[PDB]
Amino acid sequence: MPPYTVVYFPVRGRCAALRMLLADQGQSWKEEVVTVETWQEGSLKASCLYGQLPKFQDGDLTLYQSNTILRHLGRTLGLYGKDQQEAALVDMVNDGVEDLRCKYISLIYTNYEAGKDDYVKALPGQLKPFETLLSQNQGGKTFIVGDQISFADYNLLDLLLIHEVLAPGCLDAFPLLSAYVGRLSARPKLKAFLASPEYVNLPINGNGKQ
Amino acid sequence: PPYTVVYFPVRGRCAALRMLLADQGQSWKEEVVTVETWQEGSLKASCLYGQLPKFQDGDLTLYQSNTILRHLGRTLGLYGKDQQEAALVDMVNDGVEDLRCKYISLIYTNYEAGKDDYVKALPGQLKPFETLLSQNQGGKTFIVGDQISFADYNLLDLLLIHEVLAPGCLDAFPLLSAYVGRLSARPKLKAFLASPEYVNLPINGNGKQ
Ligand SMILES: N[C@@H](CCC(=O)N[C@@H](CSN=O)C(=O)NCC(=O)[O-])C(=O)[O-]
Ligand SMILES: N[C@@H](CCC(=O)N[C@@H](CSN=O)C(=O)NCC(=O)[O-])C(=O)[O-]
Ligand SMILES: [Ca+2]
Repeated sequence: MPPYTVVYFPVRGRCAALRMLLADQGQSWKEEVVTVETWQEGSLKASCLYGQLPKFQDGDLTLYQSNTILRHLGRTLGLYGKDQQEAALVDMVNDGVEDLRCKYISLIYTNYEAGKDDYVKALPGQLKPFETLLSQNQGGKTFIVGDQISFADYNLLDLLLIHEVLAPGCLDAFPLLSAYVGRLSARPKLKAFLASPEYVNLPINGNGKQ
Repeated sequence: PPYTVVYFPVRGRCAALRMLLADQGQSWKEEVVTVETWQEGSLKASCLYGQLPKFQDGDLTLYQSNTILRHLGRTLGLYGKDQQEAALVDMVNDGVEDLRCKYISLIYTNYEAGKDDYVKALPGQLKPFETLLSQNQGGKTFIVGDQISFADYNLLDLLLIHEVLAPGCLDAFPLLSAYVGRLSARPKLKAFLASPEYVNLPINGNGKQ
C-alpha cells in the first residue's frame, strides 16, 4: 500500500496543490473519498482534530490542515528552499497564497452572487504581489523562490489556475505569472497529471461554483 | 539579528512573536506605525501584501505573522526535534491561526451581534488543543514534543485573549489551564507579560476584546 493517503471530499479544493506536488515529484498515494452523505453521519467529522478535511496519512502519522500537509511534503521531499533564508521566503509566499485562497473560498461558498464583481475588480491588486516576486527572482524565469521548485510553487500554481477559471484573462495583466503557469504546467509529470481523469473529472469546488 | 518589528500599537498578530523573542532572551526594536503614517500610503504601498506586521532580521525583510513565527522557530530551534514533530507543530499553528481568524472576524466585523454565538461555540473550538496536550506526555510539557516551539507561543496568546473575551473558558480544560499557568511562569516570559510594553497595549485596534 502507498505510504501516503489523502482523505477528502470529491473535489480539487484544498488538496489540489498537494496532489500536483505529489504527482510532479513522482510520488505514490491513495485517495480515500468522503461523500457529503458520509460526512453528515458525524462519525468521521467528530474524529477529525479540527472537525474538518483534508486529513492526510504518512505511514502512522495523521495530519490535518492543508498547509501543514504542503509544508510536511515540502520538508521531506526537498521543496522548501536551499537554506533557512529561502525557507522563510517560501513561507511568505505560501501565506500570501493562503490569504487569497481564503478570500476565494469565502466568495465561492458564502457570497458568490453578491460578491463576484467586487472580487474580480480587486483581483489584480491581490495577484500583483506574486508578479512582483517573480520579477525580482531571475526575471521570473524559474520559480517563485530561488532556483528550485518549492511547495509554494504548487500552491501558487493552483491559485492561478482556479482564478483563470473564475476570471478568464486575469493574468493578461501579469506577463510573468502567465508564462509561469504555462512553464510549470508543462513539466512532464505534472503535465500528465493535469490531463488525467484523476484531476480533470473532479470539480474545483463542492458547490458547483467556480 | 538585529530584529525589528514594524506594527500598529496593538498586541494583535505580533503578540505571539513578541512573547517568543522575550522568552528566548532576544533583543528587538519596535517601529510603531501611526494612523497618519499608514493613511499616508507610502509604507502600505511598500509592504508586499499591503499589510503589517513587517519584520526585519538583519538584511532579511519578512511579512506575514506566521512566516515570522516559522522563521524564528527555524532559526532558534523552536520547531520540534525532527520532521514528524515539525509537521505536528505546523498542525497546531494552523489550528491556532484558524481560530485567530474567527476571533479577528468577530472583533472587527461582528462583535455586538456575533459574540453570543461565538462564545457558545468556543468550547468546541478549544477542545482540540486540550486533546493534543492529553496525547503528549500527559500534557505536562509543551503542545508538541518535549521542547517549546513557536506554536506554543501562538497557542498561549490565543488562549490568553480568549480568557478576556470569555472569562472561565479554560475551566473545563485542566491541561490547557495548567499549560497557560506553566508557560506564563517561565521567568523571561513572566516579566514580559507583566511589563507595560505588553500590558499597556490594547489587544486589538478597535478597543474591543
Ligand atoms: N484550515 C483548514 C480548513 C479546512 C476546511 O475548511 N475544510 C472544509 C472543506 S474545504 N473548504 O473550503 C471542511 O472540512 N468542511 C466541513 C465542515 O466544516 O464541517 C485547512 O485544511 O486548510
Ligand atoms: N495574514 C497576515 C494578515 C496581516 C493583517 O491583517 N494586517 C492588518 C493588521 S492586523 N489585523 O487583524 C493590516 O495591516 N491592516 C492594514 C491594512 O490592511 O490596510 C498576517 O500577517 O498574518
Ligand atoms: Ca529547542
